[PDB]
Amino acid sequence: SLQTRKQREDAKREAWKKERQEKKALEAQQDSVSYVQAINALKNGSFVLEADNVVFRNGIMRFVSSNTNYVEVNDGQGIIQTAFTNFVYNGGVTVQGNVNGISMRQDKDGNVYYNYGINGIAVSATVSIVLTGGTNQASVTINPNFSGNTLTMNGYLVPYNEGHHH
Amino acid sequence: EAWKKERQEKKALEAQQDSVSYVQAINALKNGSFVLEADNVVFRNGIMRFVSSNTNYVEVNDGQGIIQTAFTNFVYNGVTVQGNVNGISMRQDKDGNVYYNYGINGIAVSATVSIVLTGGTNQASVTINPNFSGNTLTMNGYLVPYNEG
Repeated sequence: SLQTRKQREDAKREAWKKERQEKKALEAQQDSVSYVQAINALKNGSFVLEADNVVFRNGIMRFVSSNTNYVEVNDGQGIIQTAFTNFVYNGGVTVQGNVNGISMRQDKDGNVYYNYGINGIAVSATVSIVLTGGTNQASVTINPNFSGNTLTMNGYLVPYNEGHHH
Repeated sequence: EAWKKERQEKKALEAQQDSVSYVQAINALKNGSFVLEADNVVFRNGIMRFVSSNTNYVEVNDGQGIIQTAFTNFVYNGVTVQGNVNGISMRQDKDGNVYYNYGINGIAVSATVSIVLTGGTNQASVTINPNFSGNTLTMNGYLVPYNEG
């Protein structure tokens, strides 16, 4: 009937907007899992931010591969790797060295503010990470040689993993 | 040599699509008819959040503009800013990056907007200053012609 034909669309509206839109409450729990993993990675000082995009001080943003743009802290040692030269968009720099001056703060919404310095051979930097609460989505701002905030990496904060990483 | 030579060719095909998208972006900004669909949003307090491009965007068409975001008062923890587009500046640097600025004047609401388009691509960053507050919000994503998005 016409009646059964329309009853099998109105029950489909109660299924498409319920089961296939349950990937918002489940994705929230997934983001919660990644959050706790990011918190614990920061606490244990063994983490990497895998950059999805990079924003320069001239306002340029570029989407990016996380294999060649990352920020890593592991075993008291820290790496800043980017594919740009002096943190300008227009083979870059590897700021590797000792991690010092670590502070970790948390707001009322569980957003985490993780700050530290890197003592390198050629260049030094202060690093500022903001982790979004209930997610592993994080922003890393890098200030090289006290010159000013120059480069921001936006991406995913994960535990350091001998496997994936390098 | 085996795997890492075919992957270099598929990079160059993407680098040709990027250049095509750049000309389309540049014409869209010039015509005052464009949309930037946000992939992620960066807030004043340094929070960034990856978002859906249908609930976070900027569009300008036919002398009118809208800023739509899912976040109340432009803070992470949903505003609509609609109005008339005025004071347009469009400049290019030597590397071909485009700097597109304008204001939005609406009903008891205003915003200034700064767009940086990355040369050779359609990747762009849009920075929003609502009601002279400096409670800034930046949207990062892709800038397309208004009818394409």
